[PDB]
Amino acid sequence: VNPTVFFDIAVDGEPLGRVSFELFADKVPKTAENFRALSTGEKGFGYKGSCFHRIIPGFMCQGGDFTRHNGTGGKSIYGEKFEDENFILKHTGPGILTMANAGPNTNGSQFFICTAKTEWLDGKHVVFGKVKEGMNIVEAMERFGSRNGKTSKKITIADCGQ
Repeated sequence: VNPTVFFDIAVDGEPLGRVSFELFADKVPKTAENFRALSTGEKGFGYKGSCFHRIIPGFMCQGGDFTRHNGTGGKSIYGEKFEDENFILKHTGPGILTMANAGPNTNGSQFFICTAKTEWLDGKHVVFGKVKEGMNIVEAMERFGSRNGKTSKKITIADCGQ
């Protein structure tokens, strides 16, 4: 019933493998739809070609800034940053997909793939999906991260879709 999307991940342009995600459209439909549509490219823009610009071991891989590629950009499919949809789902472990934001009600297009149980985000970040296949690839990505998230290689979404 929930939709599934994928990213093909590359490291300095060399394929690392495919990560797939379940999006929890049954609980956070607006937030799921935003990520789903950015993954397909159906609105004419989205995640294909973007990078994970901040990777912090023990915490997350952060991506989704497909406009400035550095955390300062990103945009939703709604024409404006959108509200926190709900906090029904919690940060229960590695593989959780949750929105990155600039505080309450500032969701754009950036997200974390959690690499640990990140319970310190509960009630502040909207959980909207989880890794289905390819968690080992996310663990491999995490190894290219460092203290404040600087990545040692360019980690990109070479392709993506539903």
